[PDB]
Amino acid sequence: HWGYGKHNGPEHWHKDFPIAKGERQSPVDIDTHTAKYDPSLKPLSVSYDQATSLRILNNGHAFNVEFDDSQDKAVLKGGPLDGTYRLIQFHFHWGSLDGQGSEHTVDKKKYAAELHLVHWNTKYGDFGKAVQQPDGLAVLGIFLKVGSAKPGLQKVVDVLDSIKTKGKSADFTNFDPRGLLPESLDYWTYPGSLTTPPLLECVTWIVLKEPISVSSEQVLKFRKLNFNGEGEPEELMVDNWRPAQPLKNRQIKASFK
Ligand SMILES: NS(=O)(=O)c1ccc(O)c(NC(=O)NCc2ccncc2)c1
Ligand SMILES: [Zn+2]
Repeated sequence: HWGYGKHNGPEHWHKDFPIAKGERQSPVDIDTHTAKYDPSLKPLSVSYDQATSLRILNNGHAFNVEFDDSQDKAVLKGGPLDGTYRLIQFHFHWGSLDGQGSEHTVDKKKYAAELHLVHWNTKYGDFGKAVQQPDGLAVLGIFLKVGSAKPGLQKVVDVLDSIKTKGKSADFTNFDPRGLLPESLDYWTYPGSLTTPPLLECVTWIVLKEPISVSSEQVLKFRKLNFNGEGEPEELMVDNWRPAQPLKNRQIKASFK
């Protein structure tokens, strides 16, 4: 099975998931000079006040903080989106070094990590149906650079010792995802895909211009996770990012000029 190693990493995924070579694959490089400012883009509406986190899970590729998505508690609307998308989970991708780790790049620049807040279009009833649809998901992507700590991330960092290995989960209630958001909600947007298998072309990507800063110690704790299950040989969970894919005939739009 697929992963991020030398024999099963991103360049291998197309053998099991042929859509890996598709027409709207993610991530991509965001060339900020070819991005098109679109005055008709609405501001993003992020309504996380009622969010209910439930638990945190090491799935062998990243860790997911999962939310109750059985009601409109934490929703994303506006921006390029029609209708309401519900937060189901967030996770991150990160590097072995501070100089790499993000999936999207900005003018070929790589950030230390990238946060994905995953939301599904409520008109499809649940996440499983939504991923089968071209407008099924909206993923809000936020870059992390290494600098000052992000206090709102610390509760995530502190529980990672409880989920070191693949398949481990821990109760993780009352986490407020608003503490992971940068000041500005200026964004780029383009149609794309999940960045891990099954690589389905179901995502409206919304990538924030402004990164959040996290401390070196915070991202180091990410790197102490393991891809392997307990009692298997230890392989650090680092470099769990897919590289940029061809833009093909897509234009990236910007909400700001
Ligand atoms: N990166 S993303 O484009 O925001 C994204 C958003 C929502 C997703 O459902 C996926 N993809 C998966 O969930 N794949 C199954 C899986 C992945 C990792 N480990 C175990 C199982 C990727
Ligand atoms: Zn992701």
